[PDB]
Amino acid sequence: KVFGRCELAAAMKRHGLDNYRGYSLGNWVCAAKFESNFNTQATNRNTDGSTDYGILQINSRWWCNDGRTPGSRNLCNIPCSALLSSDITASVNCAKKIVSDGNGMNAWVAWRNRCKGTDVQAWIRGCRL
Ligand SMILES: [Cl-]
Repeated sequence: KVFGRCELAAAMKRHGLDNYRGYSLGNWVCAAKFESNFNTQATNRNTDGSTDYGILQINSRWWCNDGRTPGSRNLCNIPCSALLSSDITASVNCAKKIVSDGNGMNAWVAWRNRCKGTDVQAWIRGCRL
């Protein structure tokens, strides 16, 4: 599923991401835009052999099991394919664990490079929330 901007904002808000660990909703929407272009089916392979999955590009090196990343952990205790669902529940629940781990949203390279320090409120502007 390819979400609309406001559609995703509302789904994320419903799932408790607004101001989660101090990160306003606009941060999460911005991250999803540049990580996956709002596409729940996005996948990308990394140099080390791990793969990033879903709307928030969660990495199989640490967070999910895809059966092909030897010596990796599965800290979210889920198969990576669960992160590709049209239902964003699994992605959100895992993102909450990631953002709580000490490094905040800096875990997401696109957030650090393209959202951090910008006017992220612009990403939820006009939305019915
Ligand atoms: Cl933080």
